[PDB]
Amino acid sequence: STLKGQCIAEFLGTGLLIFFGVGCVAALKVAGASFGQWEISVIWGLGVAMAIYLTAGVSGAHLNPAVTIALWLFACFDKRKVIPFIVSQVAGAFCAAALVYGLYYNLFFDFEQTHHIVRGSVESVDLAGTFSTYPNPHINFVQAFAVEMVITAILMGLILALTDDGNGVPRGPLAPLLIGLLIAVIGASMGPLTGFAMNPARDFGPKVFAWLAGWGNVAFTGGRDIPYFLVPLFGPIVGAIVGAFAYRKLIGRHLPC
Amino acid sequence: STLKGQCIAEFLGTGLLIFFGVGCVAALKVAGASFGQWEISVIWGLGVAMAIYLTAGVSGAHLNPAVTIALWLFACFDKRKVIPFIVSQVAGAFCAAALVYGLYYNLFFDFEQTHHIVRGSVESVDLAGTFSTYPNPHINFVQAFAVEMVITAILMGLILALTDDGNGVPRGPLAPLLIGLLIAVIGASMGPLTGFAMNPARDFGPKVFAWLAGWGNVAFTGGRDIPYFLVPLFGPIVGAIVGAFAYRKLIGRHLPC
Amino acid sequence: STLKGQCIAEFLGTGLLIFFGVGCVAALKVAGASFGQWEISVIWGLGVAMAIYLTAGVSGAHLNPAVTIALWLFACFDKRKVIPFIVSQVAGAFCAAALVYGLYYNLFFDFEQTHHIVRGSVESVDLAGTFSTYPNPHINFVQAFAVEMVITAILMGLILALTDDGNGVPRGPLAPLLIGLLIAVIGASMGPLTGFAMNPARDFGPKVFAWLAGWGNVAFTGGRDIPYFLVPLFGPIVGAIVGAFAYRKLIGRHLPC
Amino acid sequence: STLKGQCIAEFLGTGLLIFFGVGCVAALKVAGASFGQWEISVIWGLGVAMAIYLTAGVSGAHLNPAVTIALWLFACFDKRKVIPFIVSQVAGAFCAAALVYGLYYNLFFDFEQTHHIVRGSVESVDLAGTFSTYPNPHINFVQAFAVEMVITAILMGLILALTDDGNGVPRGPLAPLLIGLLIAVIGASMGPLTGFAMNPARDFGPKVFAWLAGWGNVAFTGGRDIPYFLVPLFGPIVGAIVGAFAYRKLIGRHLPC
Repeated sequence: STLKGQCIAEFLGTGLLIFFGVGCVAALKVAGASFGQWEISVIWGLGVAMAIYLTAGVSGAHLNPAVTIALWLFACFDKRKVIPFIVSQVAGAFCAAALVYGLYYNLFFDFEQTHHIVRGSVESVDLAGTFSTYPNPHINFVQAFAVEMVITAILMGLILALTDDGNGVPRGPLAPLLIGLLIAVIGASMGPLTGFAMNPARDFGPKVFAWLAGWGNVAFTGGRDIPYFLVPLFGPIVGAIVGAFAYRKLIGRHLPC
Repeated sequence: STLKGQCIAEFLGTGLLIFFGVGCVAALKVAGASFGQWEISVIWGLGVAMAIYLTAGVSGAHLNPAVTIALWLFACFDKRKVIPFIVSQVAGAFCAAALVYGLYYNLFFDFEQTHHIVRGSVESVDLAGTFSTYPNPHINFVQAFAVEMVITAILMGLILALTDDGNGVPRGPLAPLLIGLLIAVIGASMGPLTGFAMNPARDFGPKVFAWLAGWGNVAFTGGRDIPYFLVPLFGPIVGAIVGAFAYRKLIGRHLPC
Repeated sequence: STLKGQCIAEFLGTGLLIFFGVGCVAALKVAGASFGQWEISVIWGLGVAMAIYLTAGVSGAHLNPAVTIALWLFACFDKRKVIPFIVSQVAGAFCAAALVYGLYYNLFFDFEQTHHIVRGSVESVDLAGTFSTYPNPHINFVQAFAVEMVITAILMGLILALTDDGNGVPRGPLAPLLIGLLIAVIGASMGPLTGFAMNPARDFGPKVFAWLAGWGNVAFTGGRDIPYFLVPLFGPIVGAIVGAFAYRKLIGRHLPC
Repeated sequence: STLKGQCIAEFLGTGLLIFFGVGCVAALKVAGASFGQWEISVIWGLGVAMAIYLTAGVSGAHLNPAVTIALWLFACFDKRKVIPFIVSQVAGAFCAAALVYGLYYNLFFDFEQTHHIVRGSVESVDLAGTFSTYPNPHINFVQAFAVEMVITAILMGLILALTDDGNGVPRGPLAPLLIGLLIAVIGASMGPLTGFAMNPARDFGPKVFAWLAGWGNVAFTGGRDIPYFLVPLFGPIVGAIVGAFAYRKLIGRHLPC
């Protein structure tokens, strides 16, 4: 497939997983749906598994800038398609957040009117957590960064263990379901800490939309002195690089390139 | 298989998925069972997956008028079997709703007696939601129509990605489980909005039964000025056509016909 | 395999599914565990799937007198092994109920002491529901019988659709998981009605143990004028025969014998 | 693979399953996450399934001293690699418990400050249950020992039924998912009794860490006159040996050695 077709798949695949994940969080927050921590995590995992299955044949189903960067550095992914893949992934997450917000538009404004929440204030960060992840109030910036690095390193280890070539997830039903199951257990055990972002596009995209939607600066900072948005922007990237290096050293599986 | 055998499978397959889905909603409403949003959605997805597996060999396991119409327009489905398939699907959903109502007959009347609900009134629409879907009170007709179009377009995209021929779901365990998993995540994220109908037969059939059972006109209108029953009647049909067109343009996979 | 080895597998397989199913109900009742209707049903389905996988190679993994009888009448199952299979299935369920009761012995007596429940009275039927199924208070004997016939007919239809020969469930992972998934959705939608017994051994076995354990006559009658134990004893048997006949007429798939 | 590579896989595989399992229990206890008994058990099962899949090719994916000992006695596992496997498994569980504690460090101390819990006292055993298992207050030492023996015998029976050689779990997706599903149903039905340890390393490792972390002697004794830590240390070992012997007698499947 050409670069244009590969970029469209990454745009659509990332948007698909954001549509399911953010939509279910919106249902729990403003629609009054009853969702447990395991239920929320299994929706994210199954949504990513479905997005991977529908895009693996075309673009390799990266849907993650951290995965794209690590595959370039520790596999056979071409460097010329790194930047277009990341922009497509970020744009897909931004567009899907707008779509979810449009469908839940009336329920969002009803929630603020009931609880007298003024959008853009510190108390509005809880409602801003529908689109992006925010840390537990008891953890700090360094603790939040460590969580993102660890969970993304585990995720990148499974991806490297599943790839046949060095380009991305192989075709078939086995690989997407394994990745989706890993995301579900990660979000159940480490989710209450940092929102198990594991994806720079999954967080930065919806964060930009929330800033445009009226939340303003608290969408990026999250109400903390140190802007929290750096944790999901670089934590997964460092974690994926660390996890990919560990796999290449403890196993060192051969690759075509 | 002949047309008569294919129509029987569509009648039975659609009835099977309504039996599981409506029965579980009845358990949550009048039987006091504890069910979450994810639990309700996963029951609908697994019920459809089982119905597809038991009917794929005979009739292709459409079980959806929107899927049948879209396959006729954008695949190799014959036009002569479009009308008999739709009537069989609608009749199967109507008959299964009567069966569920018969088994829960005593629990239904006990619920109305306890809460002094008069069947056929505006307050009885909540009990009428056991059989068919009704919108969130905060959303409007246009918003409800947009939800149905989006979710059915995603569902039709997966079906077109799984079909080997242009007639319906292929035989095997992989395709029904993928469709069932997609229905579960759709109902978890967009379910609290419009009941994730995605199926004109799943809604119109039980709606006709509820009108006969004593709910009257509120079974179709739902208590709104604009009759809500048009949203699940045509929303999925438009969504499936839109989703099928997008797949044929962004991918354009070859078909035997 | 010889008859002796086949009977041991049916004894162990039926005991395995009772151990998981009754144990989880005991956890919900006397151990204070939080379990939903979908959670209870999925435990029964997965337990049966595991029991089928461990016994399919030896005895065909019947684990159900209704399935054994229907396979004799509408498939190639030998009539000489019908009686020993049923006795092995009933004995396995009885022995597994005693094992679960032994492990939960202290928690059972603590529950009665706290709530002043005298074993053998009408109020003790709720605690007797740990081992066997009892009807919803609002349904009658005829309504309860109809529920058991319908759900067992659906279960027998899937089994006949999966068998390669006419002896039982084939080897492999596909068939047990399909049966387990069907049991889970059946118990979620029709479970709150009659306990989704679907198995004469699953009910009669533990019912005999509960009578020996001190519950007495209310273990069989359930507090009703008509003894409720006839519903799970013959309802599944009639339902399996009806469901097997429907499959042989609407499909008529060829069999070796 | 050499012994050094096999020991690294057992260290990492055991740490991976402890990271998911203990982390989710920490989320339920100190992070306020909503988790049911089935949800907790399915996280343990899926975490073990993922750990088995990532280590089966190298070391056979034992991740259990009871499984390692039983495979040595009733299969073709070499005796020279029994001790290094057990030490690697115990060290992996100890290290993973420290990692989970580090990530939840602030939430742990906040919980004690709110409830005035002094670490090392009898009331602190409830918080010490995050890392290791402790019995139900109504059961005794003998009852707790019987639970561990029974559940580990069932687990060892499935493992022996899945092994092609006599070294460990075979490669592929089927075997790890079957083991993970069995662990989930075991933890749902027998979990509220003894914490469904089934693994000497899963319990002893985190128990040693909890003693170092400040809980002291109550980490091992659990507040009982007879130290409870002997139940998960030897109960699974006896259960695995008993279960392996039963499989070799009731089936007697041939092995290469």
